[PDB]
Amino acid sequence: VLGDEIVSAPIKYLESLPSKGFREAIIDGMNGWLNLPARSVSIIKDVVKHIHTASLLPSAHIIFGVSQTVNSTSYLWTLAIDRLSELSSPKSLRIFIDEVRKMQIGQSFDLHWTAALQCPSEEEYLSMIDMKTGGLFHLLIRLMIAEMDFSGLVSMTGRYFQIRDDLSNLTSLDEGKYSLPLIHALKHTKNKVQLESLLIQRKTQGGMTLEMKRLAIQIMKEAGSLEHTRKVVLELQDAVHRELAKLEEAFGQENYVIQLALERLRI
Amino acid sequence: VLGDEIVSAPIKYLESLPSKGFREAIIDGMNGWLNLPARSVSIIKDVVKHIHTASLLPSAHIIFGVSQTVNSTSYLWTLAIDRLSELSSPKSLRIFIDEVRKMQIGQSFDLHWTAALQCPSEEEYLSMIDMKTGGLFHLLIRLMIAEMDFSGLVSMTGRYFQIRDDLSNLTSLDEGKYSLPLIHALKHTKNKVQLESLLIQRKTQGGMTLEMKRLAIQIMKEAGSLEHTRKVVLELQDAVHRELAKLEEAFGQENYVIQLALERLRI
Amino acid sequence: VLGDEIVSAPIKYLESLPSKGFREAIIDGMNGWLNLPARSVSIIKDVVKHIHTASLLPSAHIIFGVSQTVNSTSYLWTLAIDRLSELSSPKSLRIFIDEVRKMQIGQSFDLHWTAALQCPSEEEYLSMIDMKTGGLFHLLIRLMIAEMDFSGLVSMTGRYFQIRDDLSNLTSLDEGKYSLPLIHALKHTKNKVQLESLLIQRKTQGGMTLEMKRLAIQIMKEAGSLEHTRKVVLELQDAVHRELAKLEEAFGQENYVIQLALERLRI
Amino acid sequence: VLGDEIVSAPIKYLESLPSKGFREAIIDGMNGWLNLPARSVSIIKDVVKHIHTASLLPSAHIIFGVSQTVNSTSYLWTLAIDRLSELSSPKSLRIFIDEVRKMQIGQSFDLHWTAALQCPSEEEYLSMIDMKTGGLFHLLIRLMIAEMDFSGLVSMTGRYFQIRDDLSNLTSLDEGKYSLPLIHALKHTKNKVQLESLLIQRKTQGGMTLEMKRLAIQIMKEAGSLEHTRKVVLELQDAVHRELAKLEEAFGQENYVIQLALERLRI
Amino acid sequence: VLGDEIVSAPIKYLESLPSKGFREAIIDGMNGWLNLPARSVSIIKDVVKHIHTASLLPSAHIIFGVSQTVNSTSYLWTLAIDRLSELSSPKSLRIFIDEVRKMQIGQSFDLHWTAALQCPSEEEYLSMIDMKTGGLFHLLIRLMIAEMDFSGLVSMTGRYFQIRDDLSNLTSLDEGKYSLPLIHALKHTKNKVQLESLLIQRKTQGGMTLEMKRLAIQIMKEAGSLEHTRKVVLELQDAVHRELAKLEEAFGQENYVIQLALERLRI
Amino acid sequence: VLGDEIVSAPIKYLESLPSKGFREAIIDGMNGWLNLPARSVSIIKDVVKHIHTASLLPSAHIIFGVSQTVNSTSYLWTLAIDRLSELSSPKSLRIFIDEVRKMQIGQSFDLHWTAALQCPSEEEYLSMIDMKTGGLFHLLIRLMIAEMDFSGLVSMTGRYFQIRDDLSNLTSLDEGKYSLPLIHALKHTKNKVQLESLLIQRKTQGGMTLEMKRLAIQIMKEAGSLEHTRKVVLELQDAVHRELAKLEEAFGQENYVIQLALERLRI
Repeated sequence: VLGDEIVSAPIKYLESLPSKGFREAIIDGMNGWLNLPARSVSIIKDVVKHIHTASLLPSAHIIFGVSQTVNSTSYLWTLAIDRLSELSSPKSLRIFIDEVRKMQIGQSFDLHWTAALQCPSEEEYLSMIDMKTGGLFHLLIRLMIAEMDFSGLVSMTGRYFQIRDDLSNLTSLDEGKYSLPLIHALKHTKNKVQLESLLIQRKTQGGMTLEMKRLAIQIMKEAGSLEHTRKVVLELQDAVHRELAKLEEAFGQENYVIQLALERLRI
Repeated sequence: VLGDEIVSAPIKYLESLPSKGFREAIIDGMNGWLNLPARSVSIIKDVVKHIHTASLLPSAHIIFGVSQTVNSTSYLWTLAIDRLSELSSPKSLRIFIDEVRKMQIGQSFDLHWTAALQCPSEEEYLSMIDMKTGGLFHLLIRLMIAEMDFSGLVSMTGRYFQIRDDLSNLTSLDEGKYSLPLIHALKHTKNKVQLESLLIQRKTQGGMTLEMKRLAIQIMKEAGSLEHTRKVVLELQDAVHRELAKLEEAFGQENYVIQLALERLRI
Repeated sequence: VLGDEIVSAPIKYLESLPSKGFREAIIDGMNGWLNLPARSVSIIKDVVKHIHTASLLPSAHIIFGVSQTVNSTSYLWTLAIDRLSELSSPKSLRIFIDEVRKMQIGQSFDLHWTAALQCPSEEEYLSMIDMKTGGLFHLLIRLMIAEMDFSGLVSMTGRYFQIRDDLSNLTSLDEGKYSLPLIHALKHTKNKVQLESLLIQRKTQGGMTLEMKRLAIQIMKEAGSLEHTRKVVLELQDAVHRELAKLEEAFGQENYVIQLALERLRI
Repeated sequence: VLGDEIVSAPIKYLESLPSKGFREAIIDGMNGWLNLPARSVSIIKDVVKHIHTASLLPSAHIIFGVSQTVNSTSYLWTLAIDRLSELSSPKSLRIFIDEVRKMQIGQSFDLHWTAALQCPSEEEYLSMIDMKTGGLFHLLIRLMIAEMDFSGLVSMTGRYFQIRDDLSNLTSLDEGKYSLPLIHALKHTKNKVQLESLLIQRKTQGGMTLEMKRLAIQIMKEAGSLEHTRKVVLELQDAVHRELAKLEEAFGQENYVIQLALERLRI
Repeated sequence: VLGDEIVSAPIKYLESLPSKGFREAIIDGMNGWLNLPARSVSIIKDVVKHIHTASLLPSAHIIFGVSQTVNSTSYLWTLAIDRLSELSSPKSLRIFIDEVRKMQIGQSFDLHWTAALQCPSEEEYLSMIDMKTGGLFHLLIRLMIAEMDFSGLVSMTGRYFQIRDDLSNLTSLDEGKYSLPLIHALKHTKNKVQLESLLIQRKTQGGMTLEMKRLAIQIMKEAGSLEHTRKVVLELQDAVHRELAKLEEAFGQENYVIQLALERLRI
Repeated sequence: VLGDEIVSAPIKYLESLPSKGFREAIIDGMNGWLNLPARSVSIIKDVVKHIHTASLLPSAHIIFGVSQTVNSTSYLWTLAIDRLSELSSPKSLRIFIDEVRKMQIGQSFDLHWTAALQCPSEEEYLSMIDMKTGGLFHLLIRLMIAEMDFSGLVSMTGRYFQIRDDLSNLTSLDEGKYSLPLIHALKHTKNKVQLESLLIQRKTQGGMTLEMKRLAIQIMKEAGSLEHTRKVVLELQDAVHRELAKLEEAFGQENYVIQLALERLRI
């Protein structure tokens, strides 16, 4: 008899590291608007956690290797679908599979843009982040509804989260991911050749050094990208706050925890 | 609008390479016993092909990289579950998830034994290969029945296939996988230290050279492992042929294509 | 007293390897049209050889290292300018420097396109090869005249030489240079993602394997690129042959050695 | 139309980094003795800067790669010769080419001594540094005169600058260059085998560690090399100061800026 | 004429680094019980130092390379046997060779356990450390006696020294050696798979990082290994102190320097 | 109880590979001149075999690693001294240790010359090979005599063996060892810089390629080194044959097996 002690080790490792439960907060804040049993909420939380963990997969692949990490990712997919199988709604499978399909397509495009050293436009990047990030958000929304319109709020929340994380990473690069400040700088700078060469050498050497990071940040600063993205974040935050109010006026109630979660992520 | 042309590229590469359709032959030979519509057979074939391809995932990761390969593996899981969702039977999901769980557990143990340089016993290795290989076989069987006892035939077929492949690889090592001849040699040889050191150096250097392969093969030959495994294969072949007859006498019919498929893999 | 025995060793190494004297043939065939002393022809030959050798710089950098190769390249530049200083014409320096500037700009663009993994258009590639290849050719022409119009013949000869070399290399890849068949295939193929991934992995691993080369060649063949480039070569050959006639009818003489050199490079 | 935006990027990168204008100070201090128009002084400054930059070529080859750096070095040579072509004197080309030849020969010997792990004598090292360093200095002198005897002052200044830089680097190794303290230590030490092994291992590993650097510095200190080189620096400083006076008494004027530049480099 | 200045350099390098003369203290404290001439004591000290240095052979192999280190190890063996040849006793050779044989067998087993990633039992590890460490100790004892029973004191002293060093290293891993806390943790922990994977990845990558070291130390702490080994050390210290008394009562004298040496290593 | 199964594995591996028993032939041919018991001859053969094997230590370090190989080398030294301890002569230890000391010094010089990239002279190389090779030969001779003058015959035989092996290796490089043809070429060639650069790049890259080997052999051939070494081999062979006769006339007997062994190594 062989048990699930080896395949579940990376899963039990990355599911114990602390994290800010923004998705957990949204789950705990939306069941107030439409009432659901505690078991359904727990099932939805488990499914969302499994999907996010599988998206993530020191790093777990450093401790456990690559092949074991891939096997554990497949096991995570199986666990998530098994947990989803217990829901009462009969259309949960279609929602799950199509949202996961969208997330996977967005992730593939995000990987390909970085690998091929081709910079996307702002519109293409926004569409990609919409897919990749809001797939989980409106999977959550659809699963909760099945067991008003939420597309605009989901899109604004995903964009706000992503570009706010971009500012938190830069203002406060070594992976080569094309963020919004990098996209803006690559089209509004005089040292375009220098920035392109920096990206090419980062790809070649496998990473960037501290001096290269300082030079790239300086080139970004002289282009004014770090202010344009801050203005974008301010606009997105205002859009999210105004989108939440339109939903609050239709249900005849105010969510005092979703607003608290948003205030915990203020600018 | 972003399409599935990047995520599906690795999938469309290994699904075009030719292969011996032994599983396809079994599918085409078992629906003769119990009749099924062509659409159900096509769906089952697609599901089995997707599961096998995901198990597999020049190598595709050489052409497309590692991250893209993992993302395409997740996409393959989603495609397989979506295709399975069209079946008429209501218990297909449970069969699918538990068989895939067994396959993943077996694969995890197979990876861990090679990584940790610990040789399993013959019985434990046989149990592992039963899980890992026959999971797909009796997933196929259960899916066809849902839309007599088959456990013995599945177990014997999986073992026969695996150790026959081991002989085809050896008699006619660079990955470090523990086969049956290696397990027998490691317990019935005088140059145990030399074989252990060869395995350790293969792990350290990332591969084995031609001279090391010749030395390992000669050590195996001097221990008589290559004849013990041939006797095991002969016994397994006889067991499979005698197990098929017991099923043929209960359905009141003879399968002239499963027998042909087995004859195509004679010794 | 320190001599030039170390700096000149890489120079004396590649100046002894045999080569097809197409440029030497052009020099020996055009001075028939306009007569020059033997000393001027020898000086022009030496200058052209030095420039070509500097453009080139087992490989010499394998035997002598990288830094010594760069120092020897600078020594080649100094030797070429010193040899040019002995010419009677007073405008040789301007011709030399502007033609060398054109060659260097073309080489820089050729390097950058390969490094950045960005495919040029056919017009851009043709302009780049015009600069890079015909810079030496019409440097030769201008120096010989100084001591009719030749721009069309020079451009046609440079393009014919370059794409003929491309066909000779392909029909009869590991460096990543964007040739004409590759440019045509990248815009007229169905397996665009596979070809792009092959190029990316070639850049990442530092080279391509035999199986990858076979796959890329087969992808190019399925797109019909290898026939389009052959048609282009035939058109360029006809253009060169018709361009030579217009020059032959203006000088009132026929060159029986330039035609022989072209016939030595027939298709 | 292809421009010089890629080839000139490494040039425009290192021409903006700050540096101590000792050569600029010498140019601005010697034109006081013999008067020249501002345009000639600017041309000489540009030529000297281009030659020094080409000699140099985070590091620019880290940001831009190796091939682009070599192409930009060739572009620097072309730019320097083009700028020199505007001078009124007719013998500027010969001075330029022979001084550049001397510099290149000295650099070749300096590279070969380090590569071959053969320690030069003190006289050979002094001759090499004379060539390599004073080539630029008396190129500057000859170009300025063309548009008294200066050989002794140039030699003394070059030696003083080089060994002063050696002391500034050591007293206040990872490249393997044979300095004066290393040459003295290798012939006046008891741990000769240890020092030779340290140099060999530095060559093999590609660099030296902090502990190896401390051990080498301690071995040098125990041999008294760091005091012998300081005495040499003091003697060279006195020689330079006494050589400047002999020139000041022949022109009937005192240079109050060359003396200031020397005082900025006091011991 | 070729001298021993290259072969003896690593020997003269590692014999000058300071060390705590515990073995020297034991030698100086045991000749008080049985009187010996100063020449014999010096010879025994030299032999013991040579044996220990050969066991050891920045690291000397970093400065001098690998082959030179092996040749110097052989030279150390020759020097030790030559020094031993001057002793008056006729059975010194047999004692020397059999004790060195025991030391080499213990070292071989210690290397093999780490290389093969197989954890020994506590009893087997204790036997291995007995051989490997106490071989030198009771070689020293036998050599001094030849020129009461000491086996128990030697065994207890060797074990106390080894596990005390283990605590000094851990409490106050990158080589993969199996200590006592690691052995206890690997059999009394819940995260067995994580610890095994950490060891496997340490072997694969050639070393461990700071985060991996912290994780391993925390896993050991949660298992209570660091307290079990401290209790073991306390028991061993008490055993050594009680074993010394039994020897002190038979010779009718008290050693005031061996006791001081033990007090210098209190807990 | 831990046995000698791990430490003796490389010893039992390299002592089973076939070899031409030239030293065995000399032992079997010289005991005819002076009669010795079979046990003494067997002991001497075992000691010589152990010393040669320790000198040697696919390669055994490839199969078993480096640390295990060093431990087995130390075990070989212990085994050789233990076997020598059974001889009846009382001065065997001094002969053994001083001859082994000479061999080790010669090996150290041979390693250092290759590591430091410094070419020895012909006389110094001959002295080094005399030490390193004839140490074993006249250790054998002295051991047999203890249980006429043989220095000249031993020296001539060692030189003949070594240069014959070098000539056979070259005429019929990747390790960097300075042979006699290489030493002669480095002082009698025109492409000295090219050969030195080839050696430096061989050291840097860790080995030489086939084209580099062909180039080096061609440079050697153009220098006439391959004929000078053949003349040296012929002279050494004549010297050995004339030295054997002088010994044959003093013992009043002819050795019909030493002459056979020499004839088996004719030119």
